[PDB]
Amino acid sequence: AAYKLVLIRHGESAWNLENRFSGWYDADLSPAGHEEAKRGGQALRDAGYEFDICFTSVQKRAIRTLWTVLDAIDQMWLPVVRTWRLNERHYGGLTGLNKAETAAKHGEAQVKIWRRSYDVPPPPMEPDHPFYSNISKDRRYADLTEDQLPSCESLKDTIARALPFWNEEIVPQIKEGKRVLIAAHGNSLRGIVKHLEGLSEEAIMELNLPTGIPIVYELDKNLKPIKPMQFLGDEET
Amino acid sequence: AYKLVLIRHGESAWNLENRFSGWYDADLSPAGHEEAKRGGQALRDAGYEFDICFTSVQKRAIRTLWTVLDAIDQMWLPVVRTWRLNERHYGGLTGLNKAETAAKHGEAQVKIWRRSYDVPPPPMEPDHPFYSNISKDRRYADLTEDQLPSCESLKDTIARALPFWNEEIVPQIKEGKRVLIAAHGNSLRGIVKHLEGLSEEAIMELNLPTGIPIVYELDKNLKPIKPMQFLGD
Ligand SMILES: O=C(O)c1cc(-c2ccc(Cl)cc2)cc(NS(=O)(=O)c2ccc(-c3ccccc3)cc2)c1C(=O)O
Ligand SMILES: O=C(O)c1cc(-c2ccc(Cl)cc2)cc(NS(=O)(=O)c2ccc(-c3ccccc3)cc2)c1C(=O)O
Ligand SMILES: [Cl-]
Repeated sequence: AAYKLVLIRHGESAWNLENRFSGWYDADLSPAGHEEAKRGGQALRDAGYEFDICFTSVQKRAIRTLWTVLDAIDQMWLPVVRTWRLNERHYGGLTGLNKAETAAKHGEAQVKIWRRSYDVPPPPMEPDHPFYSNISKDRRYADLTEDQLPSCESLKDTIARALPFWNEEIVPQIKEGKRVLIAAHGNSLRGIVKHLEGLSEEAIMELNLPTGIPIVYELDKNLKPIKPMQFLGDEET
Repeated sequence: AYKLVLIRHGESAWNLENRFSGWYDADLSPAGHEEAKRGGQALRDAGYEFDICFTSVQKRAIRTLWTVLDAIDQMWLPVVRTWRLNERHYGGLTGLNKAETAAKHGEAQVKIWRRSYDVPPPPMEPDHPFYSNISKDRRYADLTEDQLPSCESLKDTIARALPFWNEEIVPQIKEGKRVLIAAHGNSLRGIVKHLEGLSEEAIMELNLPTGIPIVYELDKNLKPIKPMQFLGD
């Protein structure tokens, strides 16, 4: 096909091990998540993949995944572009809570609604939230407008602020012939995949992208996939 | 009072820093990596914050930057890579140790190259083991036939570093952006020479330390207001 696009979802983070909602909280990779990134990079290296430009979020679990991949494929020299628009979904007031704390505070019914809903956000992260200054006052978001800095996000909100970056910054690079690598997060990558495949809300909500595994798209000149997404890695994985 | 920080990478693999590593893309040794860790160490102890980072396209400088960004929890900063901050290109000498260099070219000529601002070493030719490795490397494929060196005098190195400083770095400093530069001995020499208005003799005697943050305080004209300071103990 005319173009080739590679996606990679970061692996396990330190807060995944505590089953805590991270969202915009800047949790690092766990040792196992770092090893996942190494295996994905090895897979790209074995398959001879070459890139011209890389995009990632401003969160270290995705950035470190990208670094590890670039090291594995000996392409540390590539230009890298970081954007808040590829950040993980913002989980609002759930940020920092674990599974038990979330169920205890909100109840089965409410949490079920948040799980399955496309456009119902979780509660807002208010100024007295333990992570409010950690996230909302981080200087990396200093340049965001008031309406851009979320206090919480539904999946629809996340996709809505990721796709502008796709359309305005990534698509031109692809049509320029650049081989793009995107290292990001489950829900921002969901945004890109929904756009690429024209998926419904129900379908995207059921899509669970594997972690640490290069996801390969073969795209025609209008960026329409010519075949299903392919996963890279030894036969078992 | 603008604040500018430079860091020179440390030791590279296989003793290549004592072997004219030049444009060969040598990685850091474990010890050079530890040096970068100590430098980032010191920058975080001092509470330094940056807004934009510049580095070469050589992995020993890039990995030094990565290690620093990791130590100071600023992995999210924008990073700009450019061949114009690469190490001096040592031409045919690249990869030779001092004894092999003297054996092949003679003590007299080597002393001349050592001392001269504007005399390059011999070019890297196809029989050199790094020739295709460097000159056909994809990362330089957009360079024009005049931009891609086969060899460089120190004059050449500084001449192709300063256009990047002037066109890309200076505007950032003038907007108040706090700049970090992770690069190499001779490309950093170019910057230090332009900053301090040093002579050719003086710049050839300047040996910047490795792995140690180098702090400049600049006025509204980007002239230093005091000598460079090192960060640590
Ligand atoms: O022992 C049972 O009777 C039982 C109980 C529950 C249950 C009990 C109390 C609460 Cl507060 C929430 C759920 C869940 C069960 N399994 S579940 O339906 O698939 C299911 C699993 C998980 C969640 C959930 C909700 C919010 C945060 C995280 C997880 C929701 C539903 C079973 C069961 O049948 O084993
Ligand atoms: O992987 C996932 O898709 C997942 C997502 C969420 C989540 C996501 C976003 C928000 Cl805003 C809030 C929550 C939470 C999760 N764990 S759970 O809270 O305990 C939990 C367990 C079971 C149910 C449920 C619902 C309806 C019918 C039967 C069972 C609901 C919740 C999980 C998960 O891993 O199962
Ligand atoms: Cl980077």
